[PDB]
Amino acid sequence: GLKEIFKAGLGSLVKGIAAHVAS
Repeated sequence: GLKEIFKAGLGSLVKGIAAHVAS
C-alpha cells in the first residue's frame, strides 16, 4: 500500500535530506 511506501520512504529520506538544514 502507499502507507508503507510513504511512511518508510519519507521516514528515511527526510532524515538524510532535512538533517543538513534541520540538524
